[PDB]
Amino acid sequence: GDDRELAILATAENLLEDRPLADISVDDLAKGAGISRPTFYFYFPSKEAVLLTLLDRVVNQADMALQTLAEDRENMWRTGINVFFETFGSHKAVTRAGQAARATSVEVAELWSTFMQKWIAYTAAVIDAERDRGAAPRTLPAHELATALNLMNERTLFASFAGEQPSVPEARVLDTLVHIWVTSIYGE
Amino acid sequence: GDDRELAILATAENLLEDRPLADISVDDLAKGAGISRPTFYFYFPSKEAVLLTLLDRVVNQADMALQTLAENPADTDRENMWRTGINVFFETFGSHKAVTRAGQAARATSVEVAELWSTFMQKWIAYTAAVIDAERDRGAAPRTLPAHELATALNLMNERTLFASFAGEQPSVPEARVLDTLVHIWVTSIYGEN
Ligand SMILES: CC(C)CCC(=O)N1CCC(c2nc(-c3cccs3)no2)CC1
Ligand SMILES: CC(C)CCC(=O)N1CCC(c2nc(-c3cccs3)no2)CC1
Repeated sequence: GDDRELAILATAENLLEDRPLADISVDDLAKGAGISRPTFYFYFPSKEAVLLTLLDRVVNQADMALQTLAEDRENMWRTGINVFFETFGSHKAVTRAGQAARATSVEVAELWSTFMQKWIAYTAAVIDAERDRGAAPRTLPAHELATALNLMNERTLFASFAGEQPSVPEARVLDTLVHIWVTSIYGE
Repeated sequence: GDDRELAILATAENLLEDRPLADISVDDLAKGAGISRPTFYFYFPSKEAVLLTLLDRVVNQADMALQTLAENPADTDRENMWRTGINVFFETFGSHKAVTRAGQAARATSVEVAELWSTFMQKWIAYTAAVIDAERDRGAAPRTLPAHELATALNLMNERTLFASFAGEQPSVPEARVLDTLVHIWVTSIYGEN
């Protein structure tokens, strides 16, 4: 029933650890899920739709975790960046394949865009509240500062996870981001 | 002869303004450059090699311009020094948006493009780190993060942020605000004690 959908998703994430989406066939996903190819087509219209569902789940998991946190200043930001570091860090294969699919899937590009706008708006609201209580100085427009900081974390977190040359080592990427966020949000 | 190569490059950059590489054929590039298809193949093995060459020229132009800046005293306050350096990339890539966009896309599918980008990123990060170290050495910047790791995150920020702005991504910093936004983050993060 639903456990069949879940088996297809788990198979896909498992195979994506090994190869790109280009080198995984519906036949591949059907076999690992223990179903036939036409049964697979009952649950998903394409291998692309499988990835989109995985990414949606990972992105919603980071988002929910950030809402949970939301509901010292350096430590507050570190805890928030850490939600993304851990969530996407725990699903590296999906992260890497989802980021690649942005260039070829409008639904993936729109999903990413929607959540980026949400995370940027949350970041700017917190900066504004810090400015309101007199802990942060009124320097750049908060939304513009939030946008560049979130774009930084996207590129840098994901370069690290994929082992890009160049990238910050994964064991140093959290301290690196937190320094840049704290000095740029609080720095006069 | 060489003017044929340059006409093929100019044709490709022009067509990239309106359509992606996938919607440009070799026939299109030959037609715009005033040559036949087999003549095109004399100059380039593929439409991919044309783009790789365009990107190589753009990336080398930014790089030569950063070298020119670096070799001057250029005496200026610290914020102004970083602004002038970020401005080289803002102007150079900003002047070739279609090539920048297509070349960033082609990183996914071309090992030669991926390796080109990677080579210059490492060079620009190393120059940034060396400048941060010299600043630390003279006592203008505090010793906070490892200079190379700070340099890496800052350059990766500029790559994603400049290129999101150029492409009009949602979300992105408006192109008229992006220079000021980057310079603020570089200055506070390089000089900020906290
Ligand atoms: C763009 C993704 C890959 C990374 C997103 C990221 O690193 N963030 C986005 C929002 C963040 C934020 N945290 C908060 C906090 C509120 C209360 C504790 S953290 N508000 O916004 C932290 C950094
Ligand atoms: C990854 C590309 C798009 C980043 C380009 C970038 O904005 N840079 C790279 C290096 C830059 C740098 N400037 C300098 C200067 C030396 C003397 C005046 S500026 N050293 O490193 C400034 C920012």
